[PDB]
Formats: sequence, C-alpha cells, structure tokens
Amino acid sequence: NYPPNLWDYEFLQSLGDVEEKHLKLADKLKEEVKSLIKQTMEPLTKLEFIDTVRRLGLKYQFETEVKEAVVMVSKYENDAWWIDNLHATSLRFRIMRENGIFVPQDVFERFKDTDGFKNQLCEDVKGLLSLYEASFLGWEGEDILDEARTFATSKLKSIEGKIPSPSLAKKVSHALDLPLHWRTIRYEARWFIDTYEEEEDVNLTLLRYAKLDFNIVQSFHQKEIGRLSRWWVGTGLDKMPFARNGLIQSYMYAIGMLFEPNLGEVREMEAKVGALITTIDDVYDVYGTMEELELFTDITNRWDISKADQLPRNIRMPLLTMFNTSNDIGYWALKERGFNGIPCTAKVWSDQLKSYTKEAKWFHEGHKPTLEEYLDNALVSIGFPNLLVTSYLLTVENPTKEKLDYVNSLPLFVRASCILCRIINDLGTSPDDNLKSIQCYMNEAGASQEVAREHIEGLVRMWWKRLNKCLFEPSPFAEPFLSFTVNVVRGSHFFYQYAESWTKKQGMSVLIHPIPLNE
Amino acid sequence: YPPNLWDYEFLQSLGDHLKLADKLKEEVKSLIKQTMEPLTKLEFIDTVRRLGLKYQFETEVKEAVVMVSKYENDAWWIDNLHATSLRFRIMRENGIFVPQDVFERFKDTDGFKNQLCEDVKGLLSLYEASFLGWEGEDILDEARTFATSKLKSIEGKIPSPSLAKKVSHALDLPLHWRTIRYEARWFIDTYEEEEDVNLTLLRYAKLDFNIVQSFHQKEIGRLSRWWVGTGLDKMPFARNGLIQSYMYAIGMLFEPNLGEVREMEAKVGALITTIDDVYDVYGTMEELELFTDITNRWDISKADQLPRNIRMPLLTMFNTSNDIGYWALKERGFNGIPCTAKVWSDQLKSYTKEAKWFHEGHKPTLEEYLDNALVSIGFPNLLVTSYLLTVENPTKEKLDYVNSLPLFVRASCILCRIINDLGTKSIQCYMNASQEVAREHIEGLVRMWWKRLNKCLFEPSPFAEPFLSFTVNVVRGSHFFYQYGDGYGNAESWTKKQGMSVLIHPIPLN
Ligand SMILES: CC(C)=CCC/C(C)=C/CC/C(C)=C/COP(=O)(O)C(Cl)(Cl)P(=O)(O)O
Ligand SMILES: CC(C)=CCC/C(C)=C/CC/C(C)=C/COP(=O)(O)C(Cl)(Cl)P(=O)(O)O
Ligand SMILES: [Mg+2]
Ligand SMILES: [Mg+2]
Ligand SMILES: [Mg+2]
Ligand SMILES: [Mg+2]
Repeated sequence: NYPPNLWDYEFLQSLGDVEEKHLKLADKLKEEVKSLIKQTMEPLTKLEFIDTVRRLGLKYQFETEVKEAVVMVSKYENDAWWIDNLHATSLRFRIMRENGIFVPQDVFERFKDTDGFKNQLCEDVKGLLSLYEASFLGWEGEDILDEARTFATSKLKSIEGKIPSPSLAKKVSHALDLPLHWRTIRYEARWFIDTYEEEEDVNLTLLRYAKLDFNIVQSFHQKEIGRLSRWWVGTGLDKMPFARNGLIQSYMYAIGMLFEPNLGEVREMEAKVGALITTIDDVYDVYGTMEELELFTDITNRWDISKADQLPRNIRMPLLTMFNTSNDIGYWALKERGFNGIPCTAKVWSDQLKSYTKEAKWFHEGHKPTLEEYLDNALVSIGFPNLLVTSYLLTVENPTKEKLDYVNSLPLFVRASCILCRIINDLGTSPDDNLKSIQCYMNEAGASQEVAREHIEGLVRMWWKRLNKCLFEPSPFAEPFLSFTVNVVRGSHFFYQYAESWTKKQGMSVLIHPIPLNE
Repeated sequence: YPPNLWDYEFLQSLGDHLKLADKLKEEVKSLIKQTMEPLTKLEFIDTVRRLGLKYQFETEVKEAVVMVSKYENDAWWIDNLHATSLRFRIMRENGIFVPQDVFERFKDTDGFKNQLCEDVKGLLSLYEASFLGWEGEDILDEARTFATSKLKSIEGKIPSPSLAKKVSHALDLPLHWRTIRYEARWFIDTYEEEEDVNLTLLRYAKLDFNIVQSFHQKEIGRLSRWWVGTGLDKMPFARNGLIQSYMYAIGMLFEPNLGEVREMEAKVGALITTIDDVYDVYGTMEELELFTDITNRWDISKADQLPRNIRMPLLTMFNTSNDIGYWALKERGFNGIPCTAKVWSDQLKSYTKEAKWFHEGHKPTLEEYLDNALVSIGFPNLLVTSYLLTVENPTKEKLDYVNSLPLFVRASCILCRIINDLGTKSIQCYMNASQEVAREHIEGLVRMWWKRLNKCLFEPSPFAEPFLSFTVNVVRGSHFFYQYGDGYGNAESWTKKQGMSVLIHPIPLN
C-alpha cells in the first residue's frame, strides 16, 4: 500500500498461516496454577497472588478459582492481617470491590489525621501505590477515596523517575500514566509478564503459564488478523486515499475491548465495524462535500442503495461496504442467534451518520455548542453506541427488538461508557476547533485551556464512579456485555494517552512477536 | 475413518517442486516449439490439451497449429484417416476452417468405405473430429454414425491398452463434450500407458496438476467456511449444494488465475440449487410471492415475514449478490449489483411461470417450456455473472446485451437444460411420440445446438476469452455430471470418486 500501513496486509495474512508439545504443557501448567489459587495461603499472600493472576491476563482461565479465593478471604474472621497496613487495606478494598464484595471507604479513615492522610505514609511507596490503585474503585460521594487519589498521586509524583528500586520504579511510573483500573487487560498482560519476571516474589510456574497462554491466545489473534486483512483488501478500502491503518487500528482497539479466544467471531465483527467507523468518519470529515454526504446519509437512513452510483468511487465503496458488512453482521445474528440483526445494524449506522451531520452543520454554521449539547451528540459520533449495541446483538441470550431498543436507549451504564470514550479521545489532542470537549467548555464558562482540561478530567473521574457503581447493580446486563462496556473505556485511555512508533511497539509485542519461552 | 467429501468439517480443513515445474514448463515449451513431422506436432499439442496444460502454452500451441495449417505439402494426411481427422479437429478447435470435404478420400457417393472397420486409430480420430461440425455439414454427421457403429463393434477387441481405454471413454462422451480438468486427471493415467509417452510432458502434467489442485483446495476451504457461515448446510432441502456447485464450477473454469471468479460462480451455483428447492419443494405459495417480491424490489424490509428456513436463503442470496456486484465495482470499476439483482429477479420469474403452468394445468410446447426452462436451470444467471466479472470495460449496455441471451449464450443455456432433462420435462413436453422417440429427438437437439455453438466460435461476436470458454465449458460440465445427480448408489459413488481424484488426492510422483 501507499502510503505504507504499520504492517503490509500480505505480511499480516502471513502471520496465522505453537508445537503440540506446548498445548499439552499448557494444560499441565494450567492445572498447577489452579492448585496454587486453591491452596491455603495467608490472606494477604492469596490476594497478591490473584491480583498477579489478573495482571498477567489469566483471570479468564481461573474465574471460578479466583472468585472462590476472594470469597474465602472476605470470610477470614480475624482482620489483624490488614488493619493498620495501608498496602493490605488498599489491595483488599480493591480486590473485594472488583469482585462485587462491598468494602466501605471508612477502612481508610485510620490512615488520616485531622488535616488529611498522614504525611508519614510517604515513607512506604508500596502502600501509596496500592492506595492510588484502590482509589479508582470508588463511587460518587466517597470523598475519602478522592482525598486518597489526590494524596497518593501527589506523593508518588514527588518520587516518579527517582525511585532506586527497579520494579517499584517501573510500576509507579506506569500507574501515574494510567491506573491499573483504566488499563486494558490484554496490553497490561504483555507489559506485566516482563515486570513480574523482574519482581522478588516471582512464581516461575505462574510466569511460565502466563507466557505459554499469552503465545497460544496470540496465535488465535494472528489468524483473526489474517482473515480481517483478507476481508479488508477484499473491500478495496485499503486503497482509499484516507483511513491509513484503519483496519489494524480497529483490531488493536478490539483486543482492548475483548481478547478471549472464545469471543473470536464477535471480535472479528467488532473490528470490521471499527474499521468502517474510522473510514466513514474520514469520508465525512476529510473527503466528502456536504451534498455527497447528504446522499450518503439518506441512502443509509432508507437502507436503499438504488442511488449509490451517484457517489464517486471513493465514497461509494465505503458506503456499500458499510451496507454489505451491516447485512452480514445482522445475518450472523439470524443464523447463529435466531434473530435478524439487520434492522439493528442499519439503525445504529443511521444514528451515527445523523450525529456526523449535526457536527458538520455546527461546523459550517459557525455554531459553538455548550459542553452538554456537544457531548449528547459526540457520545454518538465517536461510534461506541454502534460498537456496543452491535456487541450486545451478537452476545445477549435470546436477542429481541425490545432488548436491542433498551441498549440503544442509553441506560446510564452505556451512556457513561460512550461519554467516557468521547471525552477521553478529546483529552488526547495536543495543539488544537470549537467542536471538542475542552474548547466547548472554554467557550461556555470563559475558562482557560488549563482550567477547562481540569474540568473534563473531573468529568472522566465522575463517569468512572457511575460505571463502578453500576457494576454493583448490573441490572439487565450480564457478561460478556458488562466487560465490553468497561473495556472500551480502557481501550480509549490506553490509545489516547496525553505515536505511530508507540502503536507499532504495542502491536509488535501483543500481536506479532511471540514471548520467548525457555522450554 | 475414510474422509467424507460431503463433510463440511473435512472440507473446511482443506488449504492448511515449483522450481522443477518452471524448469519442466520451459522444457515442454521447447518441445512444442521444436521441429517435428506435421502429424507428430498435432499429436503432441493434442496431448498437451488433453493433459489440461493448454492454458500454460496458449501461444506456443496456436503458433504450432498455424505452422501446420501453412505446411504446404499435404502428402502427410491425404488418404491417412487418423491424420485427416486429427488435422480437421485441431484446425477447427483453433478457428482455422477445414471443409468436411477433406473426408472425401474415405467415402464415395454411397458413404464411408466399410474397409475402414479395421483402422481403430483412424475410426477414433474420425469420431472425435465429427463433433467439430456445423449444421448442414452432412459428411460429418455420416462420419459420426459410421465411426460410432464400427467402434462399438471392435470395442473389447483392441490389443493396445491406451487405444482400448480411449475408444471406451470416447463412446461414453466425445473429447469435445468433456470438461478440461476432469479429463486431465483421466488422461494423465491413459497417457502414461501410451507407446509414444514423453516422460518430460508426463512429469510436468502430474506436477502442474498437483500445483493447480492445491489452489482448488484453498478455494474449497474458503467456500466451505462461507457455506457453514450462511447456515444453509443445516437446512432441509439439502443436497451438498456448495461442494456440488464447486465441482461444476471446476468444469466451467479450473485455471488458478480465475480463482476469485470461480469462487463467486460456485457461490451463485450453491444458491441456485438451494433456492430452486425452496421454490420446488419447501416454499408455500404466499412465501414464494414474498421471496420473489423482495428480490424484484431489492428491499429486505419484509424479510422477517418469512420463516427462518426461507429467510436465510433469501438474505444469503441478497448478501452474496451485493458482494459479487461490489467485487465488480472494486475490481472492474463497475457496480454490478443492479446486474446480479436483475439475473435473480429473471430467474425467480422463470420459477413463477413454472407454477403458473402447473396450477393452471397448462402443458407447454417443447419450444415454450425451453424458453422458460433455459432460464430456470440458472445458466443465464451464472453466465451473465461470469461476463460482468470478466468483460473488459463493462457497461450497462454490454450487460443488457448478454442478458438478452444472443444465440451463442442462448445455445449454451438451452444445451445445459436439455442435457439435464436427458438424465433423471423436455421428453414429457415433446411427447405431449413415446418415451424412446422423444429422447432420440432431444439427443438430436443436443447435436444441433452444439453445431450452432461450434459455428458461433467462427463468427463475429462482441465476446472474448474467457467468456467464450465459460459458455462452451458449462455445457461440458452438464454432459459430465448430468446423469449422476440422483445423490445415491452408483451416481453418488461416481461423483465422490471424481471429487476425490480431482480435488482431494494428489497424483503420486516418484
Ligand atoms: C472497540 C473498537 C472495535 C474500536 C474501533 C475503532 C474506533 C471506531 C475508534 C473511535 C475512536 C477513534 C479512532 C477516533 C479518531 O477519529 P477522529 O476523526 O479524531 C474523531 Cl475523534 Cl472520531 P472526530 O471525527 O470526532 O474528530
Ligand atoms: C457451472 C456451475 C457453477 C454450476 C452450479 C451448479 C448448478 C446451478 C447446477 C444446475 C444443474 C443441477 C444441479 C440440476 C438438478 O436440479 P433440479 O431441481 O432437478 C432442476 Cl433440473 Cl433445476 P428442476 O427444478 O428444473 O427440476
Ligand atoms: Mg474525524
Ligand atoms: Mg468525525
Ligand atoms: Mg428442482
Ligand atoms: Mg425447478
């Protein structure tokens, strides 16, 4: 291709086209790790171990063993093992809440005096880092978790880059970039396999399984990218003079939303939809005229491609691929799930293009919307209602029009995720546009760039609190949609840290290069 | 356990010496170019053709044939029945006219001289040449009836192993009516038995066959994954649709360089067989009208009014037609969706007329039924699609023209339907004579339309390769497959065998 993509599509197909020795060894090491999760340990040691299993990307292999470990630890009658221990209190608080076992913010009170958190806690970095990490599991009105974040952030930053203990130095720097709660499972696993190997408390059996299982999952990913690349070259959209790296960037995002091998077909369909969202966003933003885009929108609204030949090739090809792929995805729901998803996929595309039109209307009129006007439209235009409603269609038991209507109605859980994805993307922009979060709020309140960014950062923390509380009352939603909704937010944080070199490094270590085994 | 050719589990698993091939290709290139006696040359390029290798040497074979057509001294074939017959056929095969009068030496005013009954090689070449004939070429008709009788009479009495095999093979189907790719597998075995076998040509035939087979295996993997993805493998009205369609497609075109077109033709074939069963066996009256209406308007709004087992074929037809039309836009610069939507609407209209006859108790003339039955067989759909995907600079104008079914295309489509009706309402329609006498009449229409096909290849035509080859090769596919459709017993094991030898099992080398 010209310009060049991150990797050539012929090479990406190369990848998928792990010796039987290793699958057998993997089942063996898996049973040995089950035994370790099950085995009697001191409660702190057990929490540390299952936190390690999670960060290595292995919770999906041990869901039963990890939850049962966590329930056991919540039943442990004597509290002396965590009381007055900042690290143990913090980790317990976090692991309990991550597993739907409530722990009050009051457990942190004893670490404060009249003026706030006790300055002397700065003498224990491991404790500060566990406090920092735990603070992100907090809800609205949990003021002590807000103080904990501010204090632990401030104290860790006063040492970032200058910690003379390699593994804690790396983890502190990594955490201040993004807290574990905000990071993807799959990209964290690759980073943490390296970190873990350098740590004092390393279990070589767990580490050996983490590398083996990483490589096996990666081989499924390599076959998916082969299929997706073949599909993408098949559409001819790799040759559009826009949306360079559209397919690989969508797929890398998808791995953040869902990495598990058993969700391969769903992941491939989400990656196809992301590649089309990126492509068609560029059709609307950096190619089409207002008149071309009116016809694109109208064809989509009516699901009628009669007039498609009035669009030039570079606009007609994206339109008809959106149409053909949406029909294929809808058809999969009929074939696999017994429910024709074409009305649903046609509807979320119509909603999305309507949001683009409103954005373009404002941009042409010169209109300068408020933050709340901007976000009600921009949470649609980012594409996550499309991606998430589609993910629900493809996974809900017994899909129905009424269920799909409900998800597309933005229950608080979904609205939070979509607003978060939009605001996180907007915060990732560097040198400047009246139609992004920061400038809309600047325009509203007469605020500076600095004060407006601080405001938007606060909105990020607030919507995470609602996300967190929604999981303690998941209401009509179940796995895997619960995970999808949170993990698209983590994808956004990871891919919009406030470049192509970083993206290639991430794609190289997670998708292309197996972890070297000493087996 | 034996691998099941009908198991989509097995078929989905398919896909998962080139230096010697390129070396031996140049050696074979050199053998077609090197000087030989003009008869030995014709024999050599006929051998190349029959080994399914002509596609590798189109330019060397044509120039060989042109060189022989200019060889000035005729002493090498005059009064030699084999040589006269081989020259006739190879020349006409290459669009160089030879009159039927070259077979004057071998007949008088009373016909072919009964003396020739001992001359097995001669009789076989005469028989094969006769099928290159046109209408009113009555010497070629007489050569056929005569060669056929004399060949039947000597069959089990031929000492040469390879000549005995060739006579028995020719009497089932002349070479002209056989597919290239299925014949290539057969002929590799027979050729190895011949006295004049060229071991370089035989080694390259095997190597190229296995290389091309590996291409087809990747195609069947992709197509089987697609078919399982549609869910149509789990439908009632089942008939191993995809694998059968693919086995037909291989008769229509086998060349690796036509892979994508072959896959799309195989998909359309699988959908035609499936939807025909929807209209002929499973669908209610009200269901078929909605299907037809949805297709006519290319509007799937009301799809949900159809039950699962009908909605799935419908949406797959819609989705696949949109994909194929899209491929034309992407690859050929022309949006083919209006074209694929039209050939499906026309096909479903042929299904509506079948029912308007059955329910109104109407009984059509042979000419009436065949006007409709040449559309319903689905070869307009397949051939118009093949033209959309291959024609240089496609346009609506050119697509309306092919879809009007001018003689060349109409002859192929009638031949496909007639050949099919010969192997189980063509016979019933002509009868409304008896069974035996209609059949004999319909066999006659086969010979007739073949002569019109043959002539079309000499006449001015908008059409070029590869569509000229597609149009003749569907007819060969029909000849080869038409009497093994039943899907049990002898029919099923002969089909499985063809499937296994040409698609699955490589040719052992050394
Ligand atoms: C989870 C998944 C499969 C994601 C697919 C990739 C998608 C569609 C990501 C949406 C976020 C992206 C890539 C934003 C970059 O696009 P931009 O043109 O800057 C824009 Cl933020 Cl959409 P906008 O057009 O509003 O300025
Ligand atoms: C060259 C190519 C890709 C062929 C694809 C396969 C196709 C469409 C084969 C058509 C011949 C077949 C399988 C006929 C058997 O079907 P039938 O229902 O008996 C029938 Cl002859 Cl179509 P009809 O409905 O007229 O009785
Ligand atoms: Mg954009
Ligand atoms: Mg945009
Ligand atoms: Mg039928
Ligand atoms: Mg029929």
